[PDB]
Amino acid sequence: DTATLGELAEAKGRYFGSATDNPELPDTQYTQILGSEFSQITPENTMKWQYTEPSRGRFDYTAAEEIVDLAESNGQSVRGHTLVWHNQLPSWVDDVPAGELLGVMRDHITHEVDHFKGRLIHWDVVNEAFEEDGSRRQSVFQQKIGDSYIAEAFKAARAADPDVKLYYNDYNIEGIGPKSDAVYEMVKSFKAQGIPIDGVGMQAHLIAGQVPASLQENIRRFADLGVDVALTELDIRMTLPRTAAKDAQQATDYGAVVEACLVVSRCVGITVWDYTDKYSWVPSVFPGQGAALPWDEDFAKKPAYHAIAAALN
Ligand SMILES: [Zn+2]
Ligand SMILES: [Zn+2]
Ligand SMILES: [Zn+2]
Ligand SMILES: [Zn+2]
Ligand SMILES: [Zn+2]
Ligand SMILES: [Zn+2]
Ligand SMILES: [Zn+2]
Repeated sequence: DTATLGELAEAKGRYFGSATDNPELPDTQYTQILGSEFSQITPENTMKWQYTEPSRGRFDYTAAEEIVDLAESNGQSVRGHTLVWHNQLPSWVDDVPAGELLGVMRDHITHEVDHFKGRLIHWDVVNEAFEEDGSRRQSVFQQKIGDSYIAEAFKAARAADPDVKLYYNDYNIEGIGPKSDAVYEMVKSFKAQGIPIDGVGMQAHLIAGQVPASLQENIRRFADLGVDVALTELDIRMTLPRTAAKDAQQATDYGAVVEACLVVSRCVGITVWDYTDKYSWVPSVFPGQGAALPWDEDFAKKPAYHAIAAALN
């Protein structure tokens, strides 16, 4: 036949998906590949707080519902993203009296998780809670609720949907270091205390030629703690413009990343943060960098695609 990345991954008990956003759905060529090549989908924005609860106590899931429906139409699983995060938070949240924030956070989590109960395989419950040195990011939740907010978020999520996998998500935690160590200690602490948590999501926003050599050992140590691991927002940015050499290095990196996951039985899957450079978020956030995805702006498969398919075997 000629298997797709999704089919190759599923053949080995894993999923290979892509994130997507509502503004992209009109792109026929884009949605065609999206629906056939991948086995999993992650809504890029519309499940975030700024969209789901734009005003206190008033919820809105219509936009996110469209992505979920699309995924279901193609027989693709869906990862919820994300419940608690310091970015893309409506302004009213900062005005909530400190003593009421915990209740508000739980409520937000309860409504959204309950609404999508039974339709998602995972939920990125808390996103980017740590600084590069391992200390806690001083978000409104950390400052007004305290260290326990993460644990409380996971408890609230579990209470609203007992079957969905609860994930802690963050970037720059692919290699063994200060940041991943902090996440490691938190997960270890959670397991010992009985705090529900089913997996760690490594966003994996990597830089070409700079993939952490300890990636595999890092994925395994988390797996050994009793949690699944998933590469949730994979992309490997390079300094523009691209060249044959840069594309080749990128391909080697994608291959290495994929095989590292296939080596650890509890690494359940990989999701690229969208699949074509045409819509990559990279250029707008990392000046001078881009071309971080397997498909270029004209939907041509890059050498990176070859490496991924080869790794998936
Ligand atoms: Zn086919
Ligand atoms: Zn996108
Ligand atoms: Zn609406
Ligand atoms: Zn629907
Ligand atoms: Zn260490
Ligand atoms: Zn091209
Ligand atoms: Zn090829």
